[PDB]
Amino acid sequence: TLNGGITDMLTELANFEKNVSQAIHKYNAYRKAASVIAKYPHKIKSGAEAKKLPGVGTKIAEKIDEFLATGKLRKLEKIRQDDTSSSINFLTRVSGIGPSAARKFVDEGIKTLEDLRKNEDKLNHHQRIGLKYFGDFEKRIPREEMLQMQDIVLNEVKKVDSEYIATVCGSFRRGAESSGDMDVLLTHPSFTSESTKQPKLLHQVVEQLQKVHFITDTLSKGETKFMGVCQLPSKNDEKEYPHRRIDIRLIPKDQYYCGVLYFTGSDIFNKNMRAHALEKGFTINEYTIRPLGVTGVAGEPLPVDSEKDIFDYIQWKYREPKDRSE
DNA sequence: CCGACGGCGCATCAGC
DNA sequence: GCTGATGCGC
DNA sequence: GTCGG
Ligand SMILES: Nc1ccn([C@H]2C[C@H](O)[C@@H](COP(=O)(O)OP(=O)(O)OP(=O)(O)O)O2)c(=O)n1
Ligand SMILES: [Ca+2]
Ligand SMILES: [Ca+2]
Ligand SMILES: [Cl-]
Ligand SMILES: [Cl-]
Ligand SMILES: [Cl-]
Ligand SMILES: [Cl-]
Ligand code: NA
Ligand code: NA
Repeated sequence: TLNGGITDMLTELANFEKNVSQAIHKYNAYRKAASVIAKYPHKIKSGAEAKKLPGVGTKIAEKIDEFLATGKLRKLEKIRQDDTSSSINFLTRVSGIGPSAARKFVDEGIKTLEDLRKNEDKLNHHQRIGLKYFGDFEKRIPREEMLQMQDIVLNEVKKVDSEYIATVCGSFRRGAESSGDMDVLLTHPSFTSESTKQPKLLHQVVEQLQKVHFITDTLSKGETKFMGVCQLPSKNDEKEYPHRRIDIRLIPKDQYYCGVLYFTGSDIFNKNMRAHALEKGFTINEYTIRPLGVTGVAGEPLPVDSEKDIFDYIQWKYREPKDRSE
């Protein structure tokens, strides 16, 4: 909360550039500025002070001078007062509706939750489920429930094959007291970088969790990534638990460390870590870290035995999951 | 109309 | 069907 | 919008 005023300001501007201006690179620049400011251990006193930080330029500095002097920003005042910009921004909050669909919908006079409910014929399956659970999906998950959820998934996976190993990642793994959704990393010795010895490895797991009624709906589903919905069982004369988003990712067993690094996040941390790589002369994805060369073609994968190894290649020193909340 | 800016899975469309 | 783009998602 | 070639 040290500089919460300023970081809240820049996050709002970011959300506007992404969802309204359709300017993904201005969105990324605002989020980077908010992030570097959030890890700064002093209270900012002027724009000039701010401009010293990497990712803060002439324009963001003038905006900080205005906020510090007046407690608000005229630019954001007007944006808030623009009903068209507000509707576009709101619609993107539904799972499956992005900037293009939101602007299309608003150009067509659809701009409220009610408007979507009576125009479902304009929505695809993904968007309909996002609508169904919109309230449920706005809510966060107390760590106590994340624990119950973890116990169910691990027990059912084990009943399918004792050789599976399931790991809960994302903000949960970063130690957060509440999470936005559940992310499950899955491995099995049958699936490696070399060969796919077992068919429907992901399918057998999804199908058992559906059989005991933990997973309730599917958003998308392929050979390695499941995106859907789940719910804990409740007691009689007891309010139902909210439905929750769940993501499952089957990663080759020999690529577990790059996988868990990617799946732990946070997102801006990943963006910032992969950017440092590029100027260190490497490129990191969820499968490998590689060195690059003169034609823009990446080299062979480098050896990896832990998460620390990846930090090493780029001369960052290790950071516990709880310190990756950039 | 300096141009890059992190990287990719799944679903769908344009022009073959 | 393909390749290459787009759109939304992690 | 920021930075750097
Ligand atoms: N643009 C993104 C979004 C996500 N991720 C990775 C890092 C995230 O931690 C992980 C899961 O994404 P989530 O949206 O579930 O984000 P979190 O778990 O970190 O936060 P929370 O679910 O609490 O909102 O995927 C990423 O690399 N790039
Ligand atoms: Ca999550
Ligand atoms: Ca997630
Ligand atoms: Cl942009
Ligand atoms: Cl303001
Ligand atoms: Cl690895
Ligand atoms: Cl790869
Ligand atoms: Na700067
Ligand atoms: Na959305």
